[PDB]
Parts: sequence; structure tokens; C-alpha cells
Amino acid sequence: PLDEHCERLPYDASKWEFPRDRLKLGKPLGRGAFGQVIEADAFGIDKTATCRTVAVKMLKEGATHSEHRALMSELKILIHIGHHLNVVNLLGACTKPGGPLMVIVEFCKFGNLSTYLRSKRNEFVPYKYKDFLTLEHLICYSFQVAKGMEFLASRKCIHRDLAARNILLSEKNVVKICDFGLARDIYKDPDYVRKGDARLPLKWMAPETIFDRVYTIQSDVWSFGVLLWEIFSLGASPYPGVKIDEEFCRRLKEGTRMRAPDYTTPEMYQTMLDCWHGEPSQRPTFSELVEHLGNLLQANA
Ligand SMILES: N#CC1(c2cccc(C(=O)Nc3cc(Oc4ccc5nc(NC(=O)C6CC6)sc5n4)ccc3F)c2Cl)CC1
Repeated sequence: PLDEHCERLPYDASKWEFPRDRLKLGKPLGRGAFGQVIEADAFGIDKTATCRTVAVKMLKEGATHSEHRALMSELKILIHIGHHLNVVNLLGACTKPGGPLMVIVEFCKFGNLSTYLRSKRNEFVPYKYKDFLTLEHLICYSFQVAKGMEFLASRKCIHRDLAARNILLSEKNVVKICDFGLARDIYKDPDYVRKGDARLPLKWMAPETIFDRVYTIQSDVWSFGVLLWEIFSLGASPYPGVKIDEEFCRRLKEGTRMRAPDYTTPEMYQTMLDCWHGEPSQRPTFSELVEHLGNLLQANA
């Protein structure tokens, strides 16, 4: 994957650099130990003379030169990856000396999908209630994330933290993959469990990642299976009531899997099980998931 050697990638300022004085910073959207994302109004960032709400990632008190380097590498990878409907897209950056490094991307009106789905439990019907979610919505979100991941894989990039908290919902039921990264407080966040000298999203991780620290596109497929469970539980937390310890990891390696969530179809639950194959090479590819979910979306209609 090209996303592990980011320091050699180009930053073309003539294309991406956006003047600080055209960016009006607003309220924080998320804050971690070293990073934060701020809502902003950017004047003319993507369309001449047009104000646009954007999301700006930058560092905060506690960050060091190390995090500054990391954020520059993030900027470089976003440029390399390029645009897709189902990934949050880069709009510009402020990199000039005298102010903080700022990475400016599309703002997504409804925010993270897990929180959103959990807000709609009382506003769901399998089939049609104007603003209700339906099975069609849930399969559609699943299909979109698969399309985004197929795209990322095509760019030789791996996500490493795929989960509903890293999927954002925009207008018109469009969902976008993101990575909040440093803007998430992984100490306070119960989704990230202490494992040695790191805080890791253990409930989303493939066995080979947990045990061998191996990250590949096919470990992303495992995480995609967990995301499917999150979608079809309407934003529930994975492995309900289970202590995430050494016994959890062993049983997982042994072949223990989550039961079907409340809103799933049989085919969608089988798709989760397929993503959770013990053998990485035997999991579906994102291209295959795109095909399959597209078929399920049609079967739903
Ligand atoms: N391409 C790519 C990938 C990649 C790698 C690394 C970083 C990113 C990335 O997402 N960067 C990034 C993220 C950011 O976080 C965002 C982006 C949009 C956004 N919209 C929000 N909406 C709300 O909160 C509404 C309820 C009120 S919050 C919000 N936060 C900001 C800046 C980034 F560069 C991304 Cl997309 C591999 C997936």
C-alpha cells in the first residue's frame, strides 16, 4: 500500500493552497488529544464566489511536530487518492508558515452514521412515514460504503479503521467514508481498547490484525462485515455485553461470530459471515461485495 510511504508524495500548492483569509472558522465538530475538526465557511473554495460549509482538520494544544508531519502526510494521501462520491473529498489546504496546517474537506450535514442510525429507531419501517428509514436505505448505505472501499482499494490504500463512526451521512442519503483520526479522543472513546502501548478498535479488527498486526484490504473487508452489523442493528455497539479481553480474541480466532442483528435480511447476515471468514483470502473482495449488494438492492425493489 502506498499510504505507508506518504512522505514522498507531492503537494502542489498552485492547485490546493487556499488563503487563510477566505476561511471563517466556526464551532468544533470533534476534538481528540492532538487534533480537531472545525466547521468553517470557505469563500469560493470549489465554486467561484460561493460560500460553502466545510470541515477543517487541524491540530490543537498537545500536538507536537510529529503530529504536524502526520497531518501533512494525510493531506498528501488525500491528494493522491482523488475524488469519489463515497469518500469525503479534499477541497483545499492551508500550509503557509505563520498559521496551523489545515486540511479542508467536504462537510457532511448529518455526521456519523452510527449516531444517526441510533436516532432513527423510532423512525424505521422495513418497507413503506416521510422521513423514515427503510431496508432500502440500509442496503443502499451498505452498497455505497462498498463502492467507496472498492475505490480506495483501487488507489492502493487501506483504511485500517473502518466502522460506522467513520462513515458520514450527507444530503440525499449519500454516505461518505472518512477517517477522523487525531480528531477523535481515543482515550475517552470506549470503541478503542488498550492493547499494549496503543488504543485500538478491537471489535472491528480481523484476527490476523489482532494477533499478527497484519493490515490489508482483506482485513478492511472483515471491518466492513462489522460495519454491516452496525448498519443492520441501527447503530448498536458490536458484541453486545461481551468483555473485550484475551478470551474475546481467542474465541474470535476459534470461529465465534456475532448473531444476526434486529433489522437484517438473511442474505445480508450471510454477507456479514462471509466478510468474517477466518481466512483473509476467502473473504469476498470489495468488487464482489459491490456486485452482491447491488443485486440485493434490486432484489429489495
Ligand atoms: N481518501 C481517503 C481516506 C482518508 C484518510 C485519512 C483521513 C481522511 C479524512 O476523513 N480526513 C478528514 C476528516 C475530517 O473530518 C470530518 C469531515 C467531514 C465532517 N462532516 C461532519 N459533519 C458533522 O459533524 C455534522 C453533524 C454536524 S463531521 C466531519 N468530520 C476533516 C478533514 C479531513 F481531512 C480520509 Cl477520507 C482513506 C479514507
